[PDB]
Amino acid sequence: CSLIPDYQRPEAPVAAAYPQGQAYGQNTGAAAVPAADIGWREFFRDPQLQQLIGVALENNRDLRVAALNVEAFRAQYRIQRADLFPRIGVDGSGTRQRLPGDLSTTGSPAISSQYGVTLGTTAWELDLFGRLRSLRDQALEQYLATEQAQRSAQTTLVASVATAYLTLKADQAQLQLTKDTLGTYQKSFDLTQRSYDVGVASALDLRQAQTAVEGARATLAQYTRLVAQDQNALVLLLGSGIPANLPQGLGLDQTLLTEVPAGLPSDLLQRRPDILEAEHQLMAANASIGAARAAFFPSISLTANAGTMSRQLSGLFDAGSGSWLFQPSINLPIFTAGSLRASLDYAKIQKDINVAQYEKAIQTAFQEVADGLAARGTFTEQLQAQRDLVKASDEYYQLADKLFRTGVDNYLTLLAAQASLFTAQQQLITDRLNQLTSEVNLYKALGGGWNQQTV
Amino acid sequence: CSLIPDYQRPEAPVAAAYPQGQAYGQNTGAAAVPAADIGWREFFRDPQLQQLIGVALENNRDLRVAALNVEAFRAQYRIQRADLFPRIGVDGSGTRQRLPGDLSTTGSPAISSQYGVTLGTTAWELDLFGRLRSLRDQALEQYLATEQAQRSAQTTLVASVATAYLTLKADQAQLQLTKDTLGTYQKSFDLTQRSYDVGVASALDLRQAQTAVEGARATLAQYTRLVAQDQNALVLLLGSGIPANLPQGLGLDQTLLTEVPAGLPSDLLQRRPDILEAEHQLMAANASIGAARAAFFPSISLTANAGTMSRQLSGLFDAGSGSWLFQPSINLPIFTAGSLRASLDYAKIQKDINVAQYEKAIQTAFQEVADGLAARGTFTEQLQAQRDLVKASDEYYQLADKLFRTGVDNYLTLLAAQASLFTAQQQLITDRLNQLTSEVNLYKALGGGWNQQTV
Amino acid sequence: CSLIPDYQRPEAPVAAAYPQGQAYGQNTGAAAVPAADIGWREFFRDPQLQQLIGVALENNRDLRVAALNVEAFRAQYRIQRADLFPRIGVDGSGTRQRLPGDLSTTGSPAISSQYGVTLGTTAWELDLFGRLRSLRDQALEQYLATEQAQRSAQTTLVASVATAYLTLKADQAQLQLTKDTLGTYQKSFDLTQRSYDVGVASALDLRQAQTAVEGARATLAQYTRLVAQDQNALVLLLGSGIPANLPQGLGLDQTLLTEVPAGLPSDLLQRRPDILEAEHQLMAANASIGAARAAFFPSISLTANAGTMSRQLSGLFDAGSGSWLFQPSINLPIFTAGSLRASLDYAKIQKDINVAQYEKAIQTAFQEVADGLAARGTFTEQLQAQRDLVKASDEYYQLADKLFRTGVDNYLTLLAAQASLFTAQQQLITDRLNQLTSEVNLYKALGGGWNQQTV
Ligand SMILES: CCCCCCCCO[C@@H]1O[C@H](CO)[C@@H](O)[C@H](O)[C@H]1O
Ligand SMILES: CCCCCCCCO[C@@H]1O[C@H](CO)[C@@H](O)[C@H](O)[C@H]1O
Ligand SMILES: CCCCCCCCO[C@@H]1O[C@H](CO)[C@@H](O)[C@H](O)[C@H]1O
Ligand SMILES: CCCCCCCCO[C@@H]1O[C@H](CO)[C@@H](O)[C@H](O)[C@H]1O
Ligand SMILES: CCCCCCCCO[C@@H]1O[C@H](CO)[C@@H](O)[C@H](O)[C@H]1O
Ligand SMILES: CCCCCCCCO[C@@H]1O[C@H](CO)[C@@H](O)[C@H](O)[C@H]1O
Ligand SMILES: CCCCCCCCO[C@@H]1O[C@H](CO)[C@@H](O)[C@H](O)[C@H]1O
Ligand SMILES: CCCCCCCCO[C@@H]1O[C@H](CO)[C@@H](O)[C@H](O)[C@H]1O
Ligand SMILES: CCCCCCCCO[C@@H]1O[C@H](CO)[C@@H](O)[C@H](O)[C@H]1O
Ligand SMILES: CCCCCCCCO[C@@H]1O[C@H](CO)[C@@H](O)[C@H](O)[C@H]1O
Ligand SMILES: CCCCCCCCO[C@@H]1O[C@H](CO)[C@@H](O)[C@H](O)[C@H]1O
Ligand SMILES: CCCCCCCCO[C@@H]1O[C@H](CO)[C@@H](O)[C@H](O)[C@H]1O
Ligand SMILES: CCCCCCCCO[C@@H]1O[C@H](CO)[C@@H](O)[C@H](O)[C@H]1O
Ligand SMILES: CCCCCCCCO[C@@H]1O[C@H](CO)[C@@H](O)[C@H](O)[C@H]1O
Ligand SMILES: CCCCCCCCO[C@@H]1O[C@H](CO)[C@@H](O)[C@H](O)[C@H]1O
Ligand SMILES: CCCCCCCCO[C@@H]1O[C@H](CO)[C@@H](O)[C@H](O)[C@H]1O
Ligand SMILES: CCCCCCCCO[C@@H]1O[C@H](CO)[C@@H](O)[C@H](O)[C@H]1O
Ligand SMILES: CCCCCCCCO[C@@H]1O[C@H](CO)[C@@H](O)[C@H](O)[C@H]1O
Ligand SMILES: CCCCCCCCO[C@@H]1O[C@H](CO)[C@@H](O)[C@H](O)[C@H]1O
Ligand SMILES: CCCCCCCCO[C@@H]1O[C@H](CO)[C@@H](O)[C@H](O)[C@H]1O
Ligand SMILES: CCCCCCCCO[C@@H]1O[C@H](CO)[C@@H](O)[C@H](O)[C@H]1O
Ligand SMILES: CCCCCCCCO[C@@H]1O[C@H](CO)[C@@H](O)[C@H](O)[C@H]1O
Ligand SMILES: CCCCCCCCO[C@@H]1O[C@H](CO)[C@@H](O)[C@H](O)[C@H]1O
Ligand SMILES: CCCCCCCCO[C@@H]1O[C@H](CO)[C@@H](O)[C@H](O)[C@H]1O
Ligand SMILES: *C(=O)CCCCCCCCCCCCCCC
Ligand SMILES: *C(=O)CCCCCCCCCCCCCCC
Ligand SMILES: *C(=O)CCCCCCCCCCCCCCC
Repeated sequence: CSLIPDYQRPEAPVAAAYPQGQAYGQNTGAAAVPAADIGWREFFRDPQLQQLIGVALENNRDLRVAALNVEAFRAQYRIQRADLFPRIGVDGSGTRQRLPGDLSTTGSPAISSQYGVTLGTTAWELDLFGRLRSLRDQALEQYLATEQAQRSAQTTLVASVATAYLTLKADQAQLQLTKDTLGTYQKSFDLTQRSYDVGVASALDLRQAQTAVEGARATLAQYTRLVAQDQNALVLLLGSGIPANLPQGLGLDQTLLTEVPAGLPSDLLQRRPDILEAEHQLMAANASIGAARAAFFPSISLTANAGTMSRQLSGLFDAGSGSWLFQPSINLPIFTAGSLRASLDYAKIQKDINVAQYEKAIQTAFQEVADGLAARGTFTEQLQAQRDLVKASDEYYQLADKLFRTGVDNYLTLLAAQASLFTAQQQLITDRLNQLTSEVNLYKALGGGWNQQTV
Repeated sequence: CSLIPDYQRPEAPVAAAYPQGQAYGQNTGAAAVPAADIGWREFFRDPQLQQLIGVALENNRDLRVAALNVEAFRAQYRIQRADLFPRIGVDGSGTRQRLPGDLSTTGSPAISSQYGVTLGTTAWELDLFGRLRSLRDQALEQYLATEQAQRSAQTTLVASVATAYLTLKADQAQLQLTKDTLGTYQKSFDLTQRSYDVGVASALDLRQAQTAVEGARATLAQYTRLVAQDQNALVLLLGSGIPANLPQGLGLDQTLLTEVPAGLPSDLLQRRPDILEAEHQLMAANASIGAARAAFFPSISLTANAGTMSRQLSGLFDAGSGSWLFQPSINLPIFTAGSLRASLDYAKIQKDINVAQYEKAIQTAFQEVADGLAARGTFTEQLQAQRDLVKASDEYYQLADKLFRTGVDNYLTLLAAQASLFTAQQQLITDRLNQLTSEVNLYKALGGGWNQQTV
Repeated sequence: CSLIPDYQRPEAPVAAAYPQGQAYGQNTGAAAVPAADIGWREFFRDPQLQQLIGVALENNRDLRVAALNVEAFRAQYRIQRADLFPRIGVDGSGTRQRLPGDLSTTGSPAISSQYGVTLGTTAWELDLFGRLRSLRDQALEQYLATEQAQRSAQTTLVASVATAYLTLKADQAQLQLTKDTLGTYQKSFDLTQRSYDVGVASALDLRQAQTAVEGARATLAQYTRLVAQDQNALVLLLGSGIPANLPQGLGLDQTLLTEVPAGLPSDLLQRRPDILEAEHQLMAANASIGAARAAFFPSISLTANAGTMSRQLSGLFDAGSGSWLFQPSINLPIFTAGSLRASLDYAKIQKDINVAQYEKAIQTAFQEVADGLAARGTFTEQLQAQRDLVKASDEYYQLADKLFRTGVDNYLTLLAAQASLFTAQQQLITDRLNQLTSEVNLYKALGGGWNQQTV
């Protein structure tokens, strides 16, 4: 029989609904198709990104280690499941000993000999009180936990590839913007040099143009480096080189992601892989309490073989030399100086530790999803404000330029307007990147992209 | 007897006093009430923060795992302490075997049978040279180490909750400042629109006001997000929701912390929990050398039972069927092909590793405390300078505004002054946050807040 | 015999050459003296840095733990290598038991006794199918892996000490620059106060000078703190205090590093320590497959002693009381309910996991080296651009100042020029630091500085 305690899922120590406030929209509530069911093929619209995610799914080495781990823990479960059954082997044994007279059978010193070849089992533990089965069930729960760990690793890898691709694309946009602004500054500096060679443009205007040109050159080199390093990061995350015939990707100003629902927090318990990993770890910890308990009950062992035995090696397998052995044992502990009780306390404390860690997994998932929702409820406003700021700075630069052709202004206000426009556009690229990254992380936290197509 | 080497605490490989220089004040020297004795109820003046720290102390799941760990290592010590005593059980044994004629007692093939029920101990190791006791003492030292680990986890959690609360408060202040500055910019933009509709204000002034308004709007959205995310972070660190009836908190411009003393570096050895954890780990490593050594001396074992035995099952417990067994053993190793010596080398290298790790713990604590002191000796000057900068920028903005009502200046100098004032105030909030965080981390490094009230 | 599979190094899952693009120079190809052979005494020209690296090599505690680890894994290999040979000990045994009549030799209840002192081995496993040798070879491969781990730790420590020294030096330069700019601002503010007391300088100019002075004061305090904290970081990385009589160091504007070659990616396989660590881990995983396999073949055991035995304690060691025992065993498993097969699957999956982790080590090294090359191919351009920007801002400030002595400009353009110059110089210091750090990390990734002199 089995001494495992009944397993009861701990209550989620999180609020019943995601936090509401100035940064949060209205709670959508229960979703018909939850985020974890929305495949990454549908969440990510960019087909090049989809083919890259597929390349990573099939070539990233960390995900490969995760899948191998599932296989190893399945082996371990299988090793524990086998230990229930008697191990049956062939045993060849010989014994040849000299013995002094007071211990020999003859009364004088003697050389005795004995030989046997038997088929049987030694010290087989008859799982009467479920110790071995408890250990099997803990192995099984740790294996299910490893499976959930693989699914979590995949969601992590998907989000990592998306973020690497988006970061490379954003830095490529920054590089292009810097190229355009450097070309503008270089044209302006050459015109100002020609106007200074004729005594019209002052040295002040020329030096300010030169500062603008050098600053743009330095930022150009910086973003050139960042673009190459983002390529390297993406190649590492893919586990393979970038394919040559990739489909056409979408630019940052397109709709790149599907707006995934928030759902209820409780959905996480059933749909977020690392929470299910935590829960299977807890169910294993619980399973091991059965073993700790079974130790106090009687242990039943059996040693049994059948085969041939003889005093002479020449008499083996020979008619009239058959032998067999049946040897049962029971052991009931009485006194261990508190050992068995301390072992059971250990088992119980382990269950408690796993309870705390499952609860902490739930709280961490809640915090990550609430942070994603606070980012969803504010990046739209911040991006509208940043688009309006880019527009207003462009209007101001165009007005200063239309005033410049009629003189009036000096060659400082125009450079200031251009610098502010460049900074505003860099910040707009960065903000778009941050909004896309927050949305990807929210998809991951809700249940991620374990599915390729939507279930 | 016991072969554990004498334990001698390694010398602290740090300077005798904290580093002195331009960033450090004068060394206060030995403190009457050291930082580790100052309770977190006294260190933190904000009563809302105190109630939040209490909520975290009773609901954070990592601290719960730490406390459970102390209990598990205590179980393990108890399991090792029991192994000294003989395990006494009841043993039921049966043996029924067929044997060929040349091996049977009758000279022809025979079925013999034997049964016994005894009370006794099997293979009990008489701890003569202290092997088992060495292992017990290593278990005990690892348990004391786990206790110190819990205390370190609590200090870490206290500092983390303080820093989360201060970060939420600072970002709320940034949000309020941004609201005020956005309202000012919006009033100014509406007045400039009305002045432009009558041909008085130029399009340049209007576009610059619009850029200011959009920038403030974007920063407003950003800080709105940060405030919500800081709330989420704090809720995760509490392990529970924020309580509704919290006392009134103190604002950032108040005195939030007590200035804790620096003390001597040596104080750390006796008062910083992770150093004591390291030292108990080392004392355990040392304890295990006793076991490694005891292996070379004789091992003494005893098997002893008393009970009933009989050739027939029907003859058990029956008068004249009593039996008893006394079976001692000594084993002295002679040749192991260097095994035992390599085992002892392993034990000794482990002691050495723990020595290095205790020393590294001391050096790390010294570096953290010296960094806290370098922050204490400079944040005051930086905060004075930043207050003076905010004041000077406010004077400049007020003078530009008092000049604006009489025309003279354009609608660009005023916006520049307002932008500089806003940036200076943001930096002042950030600097106050950094000073408070550095002070909290210094309290943690010195010995933290294991005590609630001052001892 | 041995059932270990043949070991075949996995193909490098990286491109045949480092990535080429706008941020990368032309591939130098195979180097005559590869980076891993260039000693850190030659790579780092600053002799003070060399003496500091030596101090860290001999006093850093993490590197000490790494070296101790090599010694511990060597002990473990030695413990496994010994297990091949029979453990020979002296065995003292006694047995005194009462037995009921139906089981005694006399037919009535009897007390029998037996004593022996023998020299021999018990249950010695004759490594016929290489199980023990397989475990030895896995121990040996894990030891070689630990050796490579030490070398990687040293390269890491060297790069960490270089980066700590360069960061301290850069922040000291920032502190000196801030001191100079604060002195300039203070002189200018005092002159403006004297010019305002006579009604010449406006309050606007005075307030703007005061803002500049306070900003410089705050930045001064910040960099003062950073310098002290960098000192603390360096002291922690050294494991010892800074020596007093250090040689003269080189300034940031000097040539501090030797430009190390890139070489081929394949060079990493043979020259980067953590890849060789990964490979030895894989060779160990492979080695353990031999043990998993050997389990299925017959196990051969021997128990053999020679000594004295007697029915009376007084008859030991006595002429005619010699005895000896020769007891061989063979065990061939037949049925284990899939256990042995699951054990072999486990071994094989472990080999596969180590394959994936070695491949991932190769890909990570490639990405780190490609990032170092993308930094090498762009920091030169960015630093030229930043020097030109500092020069142009200095020209602009000098022209504005030469115009100021003849009045014309107000006391705002000069402060703006000074602020831009200060920011440009800070960014130039930061860029030089980043270029030096990237070059150090590239040296580490290529093979680091395991050698002191060049091999
Ligand atoms: C003589 C051998 C009998 C050994 C007892 C076997 C105990 C069987 O145990 C059963 O095995 C199944 C899979 O193995 C599982 O489905 C059951 O849950 C499990 O209880
Ligand atoms: C025919 C042998 C019966 C074995 C005793 C009970 C073992 C229970 O074990 C079950 O035995 C089944 C076959 O009997 C197998 O198909 C199952 O895999 C196994 O779980
Ligand atoms: C007649 C009494 C028979 C005793 C046989 C079983 C004794 C079990 O002992 C009990 O086992 C429990 C585990 O489930 C533990 O919780 C208890 O602490 C332990 O006392
Ligand atoms: C591993 C199984 C070992 C037990 C196999 C023995 C099967 C039954 O044992 C039989 O019992 C009879 C009388 O009791 C004898 O006459 C037979 O010789 C004997 O084989
Ligand atoms: C020449 C090398 C071969 C060595 C033979 C080893 C086998 C030893 O032979 C032994 O000798 C005994 C006599 O004392 C015989 O009675 C035994 O039957 C036999 O086991
Ligand atoms: C290494 C394992 C091989 C198995 C041994 C073959 C089985 C031996 O076979 C036996 O040999 C005896 C002669 O000694 C004969 O008396 C038996 O009839 C015969 O069955
Ligand atoms: C046959 C089993 C014997 C059980 C022996 C003692 C069981 C618990 O031990 C108790 O703990 C006390 C601690 O002071 C000891 O003094 C006593 O042995 C006993 O009262
Ligand atoms: C066979 C009896 C030998 C002497 C009995 C020693 C019993 C030791 O006493 C043990 O002390 C522990 C606390 O220290 C308790 O937890 C154990 O229950 C108790 O049995
Ligand atoms: C017959 C059982 C005797 C076993 C030897 C017991 C060894 C006792 O050992 C003692 O036990 C105490 C707590 O357990 C400790 O206070 C002592 O430091 C320890 O030496
Ligand atoms: C009464 C049994 C004596 C046991 C032999 C020495 C065991 C020493 O052990 C001690 O025994 C004490 C009771 O004697 C217990 O109170 C202690 O917990 C225990 O440490
Ligand atoms: C007459 C000689 C008696 C030998 C019995 C003990 C032999 C101990 O042997 C010694 O034990 C020490 C551990 O303390 C080790 O340091 C030594 O290397 C080992 O040789
Ligand atoms: C676990 C303890 C087992 C030993 C208990 C036996 C107690 C003493 O043993 C006694 O010795 C006497 C002569 O030597 C005999 O007359 C007694 O029958 C016998 O019980
Ligand atoms: C009908 C199902 C019950 C099976 C009974 C199993 C007990 C076997 O009974 C055995 O048989 C022997 C004869 O060879 C007896 O002499 C033994 O006393 C007995 O152990
Ligand atoms: C399962 C454990 C139960 C313990 C068995 C009860 C003890 C048996 O009791 C014994 O039974 C004998 C008859 O066979 C009698 O001769 C003995 O007098 C009686 O004490
Ligand atoms: C009874 C114990 C026997 C001890 C056997 C050898 C002890 C150490 O072994 C030594 O190492 C040498 C290595 O070349 C071997 O040649 C020799 O066996 C021996 O000199
Ligand atoms: C019983 C003797 C069997 C042959 C003796 C083999 C002894 C192996 O020699 C061993 O080699 C090691 C170095 O390799 C040494 O560290 C060991 O001390 C030495 O004993
Ligand atoms: C009687 C003792 C014999 C035990 C078998 C020893 C197996 C020897 O094994 C050999 O030992 C050497 C170092 O130990 C290695 O160089 C060899 O690779 C290894 O195969
Ligand atoms: C002289 C004892 C021979 C031991 C049997 C083969 C053991 C092989 O082992 C080798 O033995 C050599 C000495 O013989 C040692 O020098 C080597 O260290 C050892 O690897
Ligand atoms: C006459 C048949 C002799 C069987 C003795 C060895 C049986 C080995 O068995 C085989 O060992 C291999 C390991 O190398 C495994 O891959 C196989 O799965 C296993 O079946
Ligand atoms: C650990 C080694 C134990 C075996 C040592 C015994 C050496 C050889 O054994 C010899 O065999 C002869 C006949 O076979 C007898 O006359 C001798 O008395 C006996 O010593
Ligand atoms: C006075 C304290 C010393 C106790 C002596 C313990 C040794 C017990 O002495 C035993 O008694 C037997 C008689 O039954 C003798 O025949 C045995 O030779 C002897 O082992
Ligand atoms: C504790 C180990 C000490 C070893 C015991 C010394 C060896 C004993 O020596 C033996 O003593 C016998 C008397 O009993 C004599 O007959 C033997 O001649 C003598 O060799
Ligand atoms: C002497 C070794 C006995 C081998 C026993 C069975 C070996 C594999 O077991 C098989 O698996 C099936 C699962 O349904 C079981 O029904 C059967 O026992 C068997 O066909
Ligand atoms: C001695 C035979 C007792 C009954 C045989 C039970 C065999 C259990 O069957 C086992 O089931 C596993 C799948 O579940 C397979 O992987 C094993 O190969 C198979 O042997
Ligand atoms: C689940 O609750 C378990 C039920 C109780 C079973 C008790 C144990 C009986 C089996 C013992 C048979 C072993 C024979 C040994 C002969 C000396
Ligand atoms: C501490 O220094 C230990 C002191 C030395 C004690 C030596 C061992 C004596 C005990 C042996 C008794 C076992 C009897 C076995 C009978 C064959
Ligand atoms: C490598 O391929 C192994 C070769 C095959 C050797 C087979 C095993 C023979 C040794 C057995 C000797 C033990 C004697 C036991 C007596 C009953």
